[PDB]
Amino acid sequence: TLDRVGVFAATHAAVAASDPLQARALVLQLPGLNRNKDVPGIVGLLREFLPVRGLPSGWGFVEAAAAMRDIGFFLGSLKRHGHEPAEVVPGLEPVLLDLARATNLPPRETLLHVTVWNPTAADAQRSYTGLPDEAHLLESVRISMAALEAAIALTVELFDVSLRSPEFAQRSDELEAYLQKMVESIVYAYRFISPQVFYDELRPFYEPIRVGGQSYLGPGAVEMPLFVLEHVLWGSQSDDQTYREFKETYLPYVLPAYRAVYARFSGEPALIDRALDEARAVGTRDEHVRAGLTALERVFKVLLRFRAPHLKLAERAYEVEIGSGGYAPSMLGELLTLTYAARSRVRAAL
Ligand code: HEM
Ligand SMILES: N[C@@H](Cc1c[nH]c2c(Cl)cccc12)C(=O)O
Ligand SMILES: [C-]#N
Repeated sequence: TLDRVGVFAATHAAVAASDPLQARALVLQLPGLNRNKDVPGIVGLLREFLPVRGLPSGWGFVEAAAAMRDIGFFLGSLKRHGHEPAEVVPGLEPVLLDLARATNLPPRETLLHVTVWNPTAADAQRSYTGLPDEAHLLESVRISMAALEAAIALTVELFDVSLRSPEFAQRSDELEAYLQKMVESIVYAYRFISPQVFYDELRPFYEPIRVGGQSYLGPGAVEMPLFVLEHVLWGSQSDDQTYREFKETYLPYVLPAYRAVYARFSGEPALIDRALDEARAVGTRDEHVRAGLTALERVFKVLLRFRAPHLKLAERAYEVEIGSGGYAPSMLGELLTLTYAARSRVRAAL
C-alpha cells in the first residue's frame, strides 16, 4: 500500500550496511563499559578505531555517515558520564569536523545515525546502553521515518495541485495514509518503552556536546523532519516567534534536502493558506473543493492523533527538566494548540 517508502528505506539501508572503520565488534562492547561507568575504557575503545591520519580519500557520503554513527555513540556516552568528548579525546574534534563537512550534517551523531542508519541485527546494532527499552525506542522511529520522508515529498507535490482537481483529494488521502505511521510509532512507544527506564537510563545519554565553539543537541525524534512537512503544509507564514525558533532549532539536524525544502517555502503562503484562498474564491459548491477540503481535514486529524498522544507519552516520562531537543513538555502543548487552530481553519471552510 505504501509504495513510496521503499526508496527511502533503501537509501538508509546503504548507510546501515556500511562499516568503514571496521568497528562493529568494537561498538558492541560500549554498553558494558557504560554500565561500569568506565570512562578511560570508553576512550580506549574509541581510540581502537578512531582515524588519526584523516579520512580515507575514497569515502563518500555513506562511509562518512557510517563512521559518524560509530564514533557518535561514544560522544553521548562520554557526555553522559560528565565529560566533553572533545576535551578528553585528543584528535577527536578535527575528525568530527571533517565528517560534518563530508556529510553536510552536524559534527556529532543525530537521530538518523542512531536509528535508520544503524543496522538492526543483534550482532550489529549500535546502542548506548544495550537495554531492551533502547532497542524499542530505536524501533519506534524506524516505523515512521521513511514514511515521513515520503509524506514530505507528497506534501511538496500537493502544494502545486489545484483544489478544483480530483487529484487534490486523492493526494491528500495518500498523504494521510503515510502520516498514520507517526501514530503507529507513538502507539509502539507507549506499549513497549518503560517511561521509568527511559528517564533514568536512556535520557542521560542525550545531552548536548561542544564542538567548534558551539553546542550541538543530542539525538531525539524531535529531529525527524516532521516540522519541515508542516512548515510547508500550514506553518510557513506563522508569526508565532516561539514556533519559528522551534523549527529553526532543528534545521541543522535534518538532511540537506529538507533544509532546502524548508528554505524554499519560508515567508510564503503555506499549502492550506493557498487551498483556503482558492476555496473562498471558487466556492464549496464545486464538488472537488468539498472533497479536497474534507481530505485535508483528515490530514490534520492524523497529525493530531500523533501529537496529542505524544504529549501524554512525554509528560509520563518527565513525571519520573527538558528533552534532548531542549524543550520542556509545555512547548508541546503550544505546538498542539497551533495544530488544532490550523485544523479549525480547514473545518470552518466546510
Ligand atoms: C519515551 C519516548 C519519548 C519521549 C519522552 C518524548 C519526549 C519529547 C520531548 C520532551 C519533546 C520536546 C523536544 C525535546 O526537548 O526533545 C519531543 C518532541 C518531539 N518528538 Fe518526542 N518523545 C518520545 C518519543 C517520540 C517518538 C517515538 C516520536 C516519533 C517517532 C517522537 C517525535 C517527536 C516529534 C516529531 C517532536 C517535535 C514536536 C512535535 O512535532 O509535536 N517522539 N518529544
Ligand atoms: N527528545 C526526547 C525523547 C528522545 C530522546 N532521544 C530519543 C531517541 Cl534517540 C528516539 C526517540 C525519542 C528520543 C527526550 O529527550 O526526552
Ligand atoms: C522525541 N524526541
